[PDB]
Amino acid sequence: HWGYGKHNGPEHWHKDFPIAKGERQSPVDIDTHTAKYDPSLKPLSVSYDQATSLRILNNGHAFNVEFDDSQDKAVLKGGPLDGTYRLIQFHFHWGSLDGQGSEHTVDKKKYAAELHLVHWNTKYGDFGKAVQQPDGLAVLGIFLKVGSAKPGLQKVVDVLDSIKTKGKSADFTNFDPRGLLPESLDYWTYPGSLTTPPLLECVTWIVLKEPISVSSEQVLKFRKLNFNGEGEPEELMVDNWRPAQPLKNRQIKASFK
Ligand SMILES: NS(=O)(=O)c1ccc(O)c(NC(=O)NCc2ccncc2)c1
Ligand SMILES: [Zn+2]
Repeated sequence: HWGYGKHNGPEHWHKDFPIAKGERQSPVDIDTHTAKYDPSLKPLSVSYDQATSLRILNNGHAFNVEFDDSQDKAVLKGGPLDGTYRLIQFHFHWGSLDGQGSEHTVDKKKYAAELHLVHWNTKYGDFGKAVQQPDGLAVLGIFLKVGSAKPGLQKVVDVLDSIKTKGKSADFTNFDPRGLLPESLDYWTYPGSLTTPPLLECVTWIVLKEPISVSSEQVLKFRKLNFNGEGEPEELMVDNWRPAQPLKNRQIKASFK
């Protein structure tokens, strides 16, 4: 099975998931000079006040903080989106070094990590149906650079010792995802895909211009996770990012000029 190693990493995924070579694959490089400012883009509406986190899970590729998505508690609307998308989970991708780790790049620049807040279009009833649809998901992507700590991330960092290995989960209630958001909600947007298998072309990507800063110690704790299950040989969970894919005939739009 697929992963991020030398024999099963991103360049291998197309053998099991042929859509890996598709027409709207993610991530991509965001060339900020070819991005098109679109005055008709609405501001993003992020309504996380009622969010209910439930638990945190090491799935062998990243860790997911999962939310109750059985009601409109934490929703994303506006921006390029029609209708309401519900937060189901967030996770991150990160590097072995501070100089790499993000999936999207900005003018070929790589950030230390990238946060994905995953939301599904409520008109499809649940996440499983939504991923089968071209407008099924909206993923809000936020870059992390290494600098000052992000206090709102610390509760995530502190529980990672409880989920070191693949398949481990821990109760993780009352986490407020608003503490992971940068000041500005200026964004780029383009149609794309999940960045891990099954690589389905179901995502409206919304990538924030402004990164959040996290401390070196915070991202180091990410790197102490393991891809392997307990009692298997230890392989650090680092470099769990897919590289940029061809833009093909897509234009990236910007909400700001
Ligand atoms: N990166 S993303 O484009 O925001 C994204 C958003 C929502 C997703 O459902 C996926 N993809 C998966 O969930 N794949 C199954 C899986 C992945 C990792 N480990 C175990 C199982 C990727
Ligand atoms: Zn992701």
